Amino acid sequence: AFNDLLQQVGGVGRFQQIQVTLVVLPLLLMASHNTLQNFTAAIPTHHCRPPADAEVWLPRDRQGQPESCLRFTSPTEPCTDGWIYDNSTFPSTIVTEWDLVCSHRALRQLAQSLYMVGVLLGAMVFGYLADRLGRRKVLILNYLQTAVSGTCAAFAPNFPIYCAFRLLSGMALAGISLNCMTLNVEWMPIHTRACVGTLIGYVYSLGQFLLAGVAYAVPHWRHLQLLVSAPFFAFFIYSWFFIESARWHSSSGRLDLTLRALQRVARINGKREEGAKLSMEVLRASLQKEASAMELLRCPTLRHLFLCLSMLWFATSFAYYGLVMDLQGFGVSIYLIQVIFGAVDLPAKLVGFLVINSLGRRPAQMAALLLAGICILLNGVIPQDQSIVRTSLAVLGKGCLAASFNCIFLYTGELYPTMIRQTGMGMGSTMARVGSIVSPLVSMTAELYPSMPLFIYGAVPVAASAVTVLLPETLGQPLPDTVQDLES
Repeated sequence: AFNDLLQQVGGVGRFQQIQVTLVVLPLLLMASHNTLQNFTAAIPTHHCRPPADAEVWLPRDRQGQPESCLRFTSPTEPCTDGWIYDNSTFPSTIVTEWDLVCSHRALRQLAQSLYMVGVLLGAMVFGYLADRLGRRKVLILNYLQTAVSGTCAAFAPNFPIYCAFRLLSGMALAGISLNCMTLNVEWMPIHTRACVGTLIGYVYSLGQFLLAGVAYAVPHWRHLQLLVSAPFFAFFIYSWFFIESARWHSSSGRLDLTLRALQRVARINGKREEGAKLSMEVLRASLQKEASAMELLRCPTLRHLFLCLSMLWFATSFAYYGLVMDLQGFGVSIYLIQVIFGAVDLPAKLVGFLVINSLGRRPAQMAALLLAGICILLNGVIPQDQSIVRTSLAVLGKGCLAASFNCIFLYTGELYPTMIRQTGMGMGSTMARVGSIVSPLVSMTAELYPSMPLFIYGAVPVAASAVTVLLPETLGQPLPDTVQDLES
C-alpha cells in the first residue's frame, strides 16, 4: 500500500517538482558527450608537406586536388615527414594533433569503439552496485567521476591516455543514464509513471541544439572538451541534498528509515498532520504484502520471444548509431546538419504515436523498420553530384529510427510478463549496445569500397523488418499475468 501512502502524503508535491527537474537537468549533455566525434575529431582537407629545399611537387589527380599519399621523390615515396592542414574552418582537431591521416585512419573508429565498450561495463557494474549501496550514493559517485575523468582528457598528451579517459567517461555516463531513470521512476505515483518516461526523452532530444551551439561557439577541441565537462562539478556540488528512495529502504528491511524519509517529505510538502498520524504499526499493517536470469534458458516460450526482441534491439541500435556518425561528405556544413537532424525527431514521434494506436504495434514497427531500411539502402546508389535528396533521406531515416526506438521501448515493456519484466528490460538494454560497439568496426571497412558500409547499414534493418511477423499482436489485450496463462 505504498501508493495509498504517497496519496496520503500528497502524491505529486513541491518536493517532486524540485527533485525530478534537478535530476533530469544534467541529462541535456547526453548528446554532447555521445555524438562528439563529429566536431572534436573532424577531418579537414590535407596534403603532403614539401621538403624545405625550394607548386609543382605533388601528384594531383581526380580533377586536380593534391594527392595526400605520394610526394614525387625526384623533381614515388611515402611521406614520413608531416602534413599541412587547412585552418579556415577547423583550426585544431584530433587528426591535426597526432597526424592521424593516410596511415592511421582506423584509430578514430577504434577510439569510438573503446568509448562504446566502456558503456556496457559501467552499466552492468553500477546497476549491480546501485541496488546494494543506494541510488543517491551512486549518483554522487557518478557526478564526481564524470567531471574528474572528463576535465583531464583535454590535457592528455598521448592517444591511449585519452582513450582510457574517454572509456571511464563512458562508464560514468552509462551509470548516470541508468541511475537517473532508476531514481526518477520510483518516487512518482502509479498513475503518473508513464508521464515522466517520455519527458526524459524530450530532454535527451534537446541536447543536439546545445551541442551545435557550443560547437559553433568554440572551434578548438580542448576548450570544447573542457566546456562540456565543466558543469559536472557544479552538478555534483549540490548533489548531497537529495533524499534516498523509500521503496529501496522498505525492500531492504529497515522501516525506520522509511518512516523518517516519509516524515521529512511531509515537512517539505507541508502535510505534517498526516505524518504525525503515520506510525510504525500502520506500515506493518499496510505493507505486509510487500525470477533468475537463467530462466530464459531451458524455457522455449521465453527464449523464442527473447531472441527476436534482442535481434530487433541490436538491429535498430546498429542502424541508428551507424547513421548518426560520419556527417562529413554531405556538402552542407555539419553545424546545420546537426540542428536539422535534431529537428526531425518530434514530427516522426508524432506520426508514430498515432500510427501505433491506429494500425497496430507490430504493423507500425514493421513499417518503420522497412521504411528506414529501404531509405538507407537507397542512399548507396545515387552519386555525389546531388546535394538535397541525400540530406532528405538521411533525416527521414534518422527520424524513422527514433520512432522505431519509441515504438520498441513500449512494445518490449508491455510484451514481457510481470515478474521477469525488469530483467527483460535490462537484457534488452544490454543487447541494444552491441550494435553500437560494432558499428565503428564495420565502418572501418570504408577503405575497400566507398559505399560498402552504407550497403551494410541498410541490409540489417531490411532483413530484420520481415522478422517481426513471428510475434503475436497484443493491442487491446490484457498483459500476461504469468507464463502459465501466456497463450495469446
